[PDB]
Amino acid sequence: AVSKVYARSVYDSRGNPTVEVELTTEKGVFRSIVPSGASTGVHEALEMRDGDKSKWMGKGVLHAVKNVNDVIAPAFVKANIDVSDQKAVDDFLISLDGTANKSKLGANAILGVSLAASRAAAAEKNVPLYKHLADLSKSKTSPYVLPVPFLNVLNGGSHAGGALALQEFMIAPTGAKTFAEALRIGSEVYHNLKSLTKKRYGASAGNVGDEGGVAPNIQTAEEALDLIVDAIKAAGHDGKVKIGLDCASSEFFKDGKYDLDFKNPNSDKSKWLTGPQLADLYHSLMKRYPIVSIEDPFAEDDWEAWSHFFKTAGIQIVADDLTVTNPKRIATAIEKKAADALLLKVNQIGTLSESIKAAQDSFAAGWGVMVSHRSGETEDTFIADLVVGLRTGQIKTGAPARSERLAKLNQLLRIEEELGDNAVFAGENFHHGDKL
Amino acid sequence: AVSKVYARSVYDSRGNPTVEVELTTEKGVFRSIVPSGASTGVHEALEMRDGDKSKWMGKGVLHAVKNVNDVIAPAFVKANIDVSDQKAVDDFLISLDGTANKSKLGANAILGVSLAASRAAAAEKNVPLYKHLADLSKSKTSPYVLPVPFLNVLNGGSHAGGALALQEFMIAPTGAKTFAEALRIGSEVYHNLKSLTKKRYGASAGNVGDEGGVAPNIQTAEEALDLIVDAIKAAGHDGKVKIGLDCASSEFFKDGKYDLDFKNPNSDKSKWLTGPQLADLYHSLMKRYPIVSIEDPFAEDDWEAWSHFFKTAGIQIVADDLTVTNPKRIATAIEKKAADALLLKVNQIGTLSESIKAAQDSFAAGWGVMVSHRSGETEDTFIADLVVGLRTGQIKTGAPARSERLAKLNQLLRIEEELGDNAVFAGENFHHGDKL
Ligand SMILES: [Zn+2]
Ligand SMILES: [Zn+2]
Repeated sequence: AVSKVYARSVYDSRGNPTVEVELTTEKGVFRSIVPSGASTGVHEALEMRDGDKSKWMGKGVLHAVKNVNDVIAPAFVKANIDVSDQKAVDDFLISLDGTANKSKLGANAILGVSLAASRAAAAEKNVPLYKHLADLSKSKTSPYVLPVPFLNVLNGGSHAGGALALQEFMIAPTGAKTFAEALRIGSEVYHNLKSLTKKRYGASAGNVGDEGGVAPNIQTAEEALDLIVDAIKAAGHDGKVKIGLDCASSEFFKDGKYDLDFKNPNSDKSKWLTGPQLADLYHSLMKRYPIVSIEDPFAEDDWEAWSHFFKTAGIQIVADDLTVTNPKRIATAIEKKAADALLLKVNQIGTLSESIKAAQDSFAAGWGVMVSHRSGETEDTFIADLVVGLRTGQIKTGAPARSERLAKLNQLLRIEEELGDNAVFAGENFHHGDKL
Repeated sequence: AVSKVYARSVYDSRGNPTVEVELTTEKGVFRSIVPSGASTGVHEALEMRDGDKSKWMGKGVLHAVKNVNDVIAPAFVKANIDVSDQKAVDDFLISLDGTANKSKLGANAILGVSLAASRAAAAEKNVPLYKHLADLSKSKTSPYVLPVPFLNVLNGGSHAGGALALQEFMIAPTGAKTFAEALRIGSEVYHNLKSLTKKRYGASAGNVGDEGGVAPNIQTAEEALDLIVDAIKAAGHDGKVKIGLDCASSEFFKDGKYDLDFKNPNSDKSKWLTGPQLADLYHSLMKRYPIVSIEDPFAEDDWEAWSHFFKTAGIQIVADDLTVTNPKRIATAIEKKAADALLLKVNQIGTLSESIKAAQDSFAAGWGVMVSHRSGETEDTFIADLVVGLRTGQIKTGAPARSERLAKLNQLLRIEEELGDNAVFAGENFHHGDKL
């Protein structure tokens, strides 16, 4: 049984505080580290920030730490809950909170305990975490599916100077035969990308953003896409590597229109595009480049632009700001046929049970699921076991640079090695990895 | 006893392959991950790289992995060595290699096994790794000393565009009272530094180098030092935070002279400085800024410039490229009075025993020891327990950004919490933390 629950403050990949939870059982101490999330959030679970400008720039998690230590811990020990019954753990946490967006205790305090329990349940059951996570989600286990990693290589929009409004350019080595191969291939494209970048834009152009990709001063989408196609080519992996985009269009949505030069800041309003004109630009890009996935193509409440686009897209369309891992939000997206893949961010909903529940509903509607990292990550490898337990066949966990990213990619290499012949690489079937 | 030894290839913070070793005993599986090192090296232990340009850009470690699996493992199991006898483990590894620079098996293959053993010895002894490492080095344990972190915030030289020839600017919160405080303070200076940088040099200026600091296009040392003094000021930590430099002067040493504008590339040769003129520029800097440590002020074989400088420096002088963690090199440095602190890079010598031996000799000569990270780090936290076991009172493990860096800083926070009153923060006595 659980004899102790403790929380301490530690730091995320950006140097901002985050919550670390330690759970003690008769089998040892189990720990989890929460990724940074939102402290203000409609439709999303809110993490709790101290807000004291005189400490950590107002990003402490001292309260959140107190909620775990002074509130949950005492209650949790007394409840004497079976960690194996994940739903029981989560229903307990939720009831303790009593808010819909975990704003009383904080999503950060709750998640930390929710993930540590699953670690402790695995230990107790004597199986690898991915296997316990597969038990919980009632996923097929013969074979297990290793996912295609969607590696961030280049960033624009709010994460770069230059005129480029699209936010993230990813490469996906769908052509590989094992996870180890896709990771090698992906790292070689990445390294060629850096060489080219430093050569065409300067030494500075070689530094990395929060997730590990470059941020040269780029003017257009073609410009960026051309750079990546050169890097794929230069690495000799043409045909084996596809492109993924994250438009994060909520960022340049203004007055019912889309401003492709939003950094302008004298943006010719005559050039803003309507949903349909935007869909024509994506169609163009899609014809010239090997794009297989497009995330957040339209704004988070622009329902009709999604539906319209969806009808003729023909590639995977990922909902991220549109669904913010919110089931009420997912059901609507499903009903409106706005997309066919969900970006899953466990800390956006706050509990393991609700995160598994959100993927199950997506799967039932024929949607694929892309498990995802946060901007402010940690050394914790939880999402690697989660992607395999869920059998989604696709993960977005950054570039092949910075260990908060590589920790997860390194964990996928171990799992693959351990499964032997009981594992298959999703490949070209990343979309529907669950039905493989 | 040791029943198994396995190695697998995994990735470092830069996306380049590295060796991971797993050691099995009756107490479980113990793992270590080696930082990337040198494959070509005079005076240093050489790690082994596959060199096959068609895979990982010729940086595979497949051979190194084979050396562990096919060569050491079989021999190691049969030798039936006590992991508690660290010297016995290391003498065994070394004898198996039979070269002076571990060029037959590779420093990367050997270190991986050398560090995993110490993990397994701790387990067996039932103590925290730092405590086992203190037992091995015959270090004082009452109290334990937590170190002042020398955080990289800004880089120049070969790591940046601009004319600035000095390579690394560090902040050291010697004024803090606990490790947790120094880390908070340090992160707040860092974050202010980023805000200022992005404001004065542009959004791009905000991206990070391999270690987590910024790399704006800076022209002079005063320029950079002025920026940091503003960030300290803006964070409100004036007086509590000091500056550390890493000149990496081997990089602009040419024709017996120092070229401060080596990126020139029309460097006015009339402006190159002799050792003594260079010492006058450092003296200047030292008078205007709160500099408490200077690493590699003169070139790696410029013996007389070191001695001369040393005589009137009055602050800590760190040997890094001068000693390359080589004891023959350290003895000479000691005898010539070229410096009074050693940068310790375990993978530069290849074994735990030799790394402890190199620190012990430094200490005996009255030198301080700065435990250090590599450019290509991992999620492994070994150097955090090492810095505490050695009682050095100072560590250089990057900026408070990128988890290959924060993993170590996060590990120091846990150790501090666990020691309670049995721990002291080195503070202003970082230099001689060992004699505290
Ligand atoms: Zn997104
Ligand atoms: Zn150095």
